[PDB]
Amino acid sequence: HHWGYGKHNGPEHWHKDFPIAKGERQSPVDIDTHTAKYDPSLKPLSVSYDQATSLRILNTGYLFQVEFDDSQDKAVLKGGPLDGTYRLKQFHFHWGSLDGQGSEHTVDKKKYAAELHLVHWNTKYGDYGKAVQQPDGLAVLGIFLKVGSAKPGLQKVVDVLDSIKTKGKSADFTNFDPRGLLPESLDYWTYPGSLTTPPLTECVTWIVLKEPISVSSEQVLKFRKLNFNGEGEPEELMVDNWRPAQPLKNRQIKASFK
Ligand SMILES: NS(=O)(=O)c1c(F)c(F)c(S(=O)(=O)CCO)c(F)c1F
Ligand code: NA
Ligand SMILES: [Zn+2]
Repeated sequence: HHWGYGKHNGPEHWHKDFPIAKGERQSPVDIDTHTAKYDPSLKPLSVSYDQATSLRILNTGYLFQVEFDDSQDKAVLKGGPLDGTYRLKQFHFHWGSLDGQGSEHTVDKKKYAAELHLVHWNTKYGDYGKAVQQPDGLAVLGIFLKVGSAKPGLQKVVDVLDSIKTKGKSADFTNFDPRGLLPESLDYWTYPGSLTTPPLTECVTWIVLKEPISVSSEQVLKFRKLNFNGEGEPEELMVDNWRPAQPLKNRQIKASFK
C-alpha cells in the first residue's frame, strides 16, 4: 500500500506517510496572475542545454522520465531567482485522463493538459541526494502543455513510449535535445516550494514558464497508453498523475515580466 494517484492511495492520503504534505511550502500551487508581483531584481533565466547528454527513459510506475548525464557541468540552469548553478538531472511529465486536466500548477485556476518538469540540482551540494536535503537544493523548470498543434521536438519521446509501457521498463534514449521542448518566451513565475510527489521535500525553487507549449491530441493520447502497473499485472492506465494545488500559505509568487 505504497502511495499513488487513486482514491485509496492518492494525494489526500500522502500526509499519513509524509507529514510534510501539510507543510508551509508545498507544491504545486495556483498562480494568481493578478497577485503575482513583477520583480525587477529577477534576472532572465539562463538555460544552457547545448551540451546536454540524455541517457535513458524510464517508466517509474508514477510517470516517465528522461535522465541525463549529470556527472559533469553540461546542461545547466542559472540566473532568474537562482544563486549559483543548477545541473539538469532529468525531465518528466504529469498529465490527465482528459485534455481539461493534467497540470500540477494552475494559472488563475486554469488546468492544462500536462506539465513538463525539468529537474535541476544545485552543484554547491555535490550531488542530487545531498541537494534534496537542502531548502535551495533543486530548481524545477515547469512548462505547461496545451493540446493543439504537435510539438515536433516531443515526437522522439512519444515514439519510444510503447517500449516502456509498464513500471520498471527503461530504454536507451541518447542524443535527445531538451531545447526542442521549450516555448519561445522564458517569461516566468517563481516561488519556493516542494517536490510534488512523496517524499514532498521542501527543497525546490519553482520556475514556471508563462507560455505553454502546444502538443497534439495524438501526442498526449500516447502518454495515456502508459501503465502504472508492472508487466504481467492488471492494466491501470497511467493518467491523472498530478497533485492538486496546495495552499500558498505565507508565500509570494514573483513574476519576471510586464
Ligand atoms: N514533480 S517534481 O519535479 O517536484 C519531483 C522531482 F523533480 C523529483 F526529482 C522528486 S525525487 O523524489 O527526488 C526523484 C526525482 O529526481 C520528486 F519527488 C518530485 F516530486
Ligand atoms: Na562523468
Ligand atoms: Zn513533476
